[PDB]
Amino acid sequence: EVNSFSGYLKLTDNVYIKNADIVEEAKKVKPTVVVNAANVYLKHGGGVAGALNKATNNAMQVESDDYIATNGPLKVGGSCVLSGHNLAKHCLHVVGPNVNKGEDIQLLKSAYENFNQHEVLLAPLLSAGIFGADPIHSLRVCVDTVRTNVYLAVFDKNLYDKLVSSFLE
Ligand SMILES: CC(C)[C@H](Nc1ncnc2[nH]c(-c3cnc(N)nc3)cc12)c1ccc2c(c1)S(=O)(=O)CCC2
Repeated sequence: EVNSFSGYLKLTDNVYIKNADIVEEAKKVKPTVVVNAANVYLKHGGGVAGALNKATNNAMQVESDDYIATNGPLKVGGSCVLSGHNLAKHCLHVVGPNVNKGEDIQLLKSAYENFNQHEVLLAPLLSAGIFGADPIHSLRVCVDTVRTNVYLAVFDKNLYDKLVSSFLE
């Protein structure tokens, strides 16, 4: 079965959300596209990106280093399409702004705009966690920006509950 997402709550006609680890979702669903919460040099050193790379047994990091060698770093708000390895057909590496490192929160709209080149995506909540954006604001930017079908996996039940309550106000 293709893109067999299960147990998501539909927020709008094109945005769904689940309390889940994106890595476990990707292994089960094998979506057409999994989004990585990348940085501009595609160094998957921790957090979501480190977890996705570990699930590929470091194949994602080797492929990422070869992309950077030929093409140079991404821009904040930009993306590139690379292999999905065992997690998906493709991985869309998207760079959201890291507010904790002084990057402009307005670039979060540009970051989500990359999703619109793909019909169906499994994605994390961009710029949340240690990137420092307000996660309720990130969900609002996602809902207002993404027009294709996005399945958000948020690996924290406390945050999931706050996000759903924030949406349903
Ligand atoms: C807001 C968080 C709950 C959310 N976390 C997550 N959301 C979804 N699937 C996840 N798997 C893991 C995980 C981590 N480590 C191991 N070993 N396995 C899986 C984390 C996780 C999240 C959302 C976006 C960002 C981050 C974190 S970050 O990594 O701090 C910086 C980049 C942007």
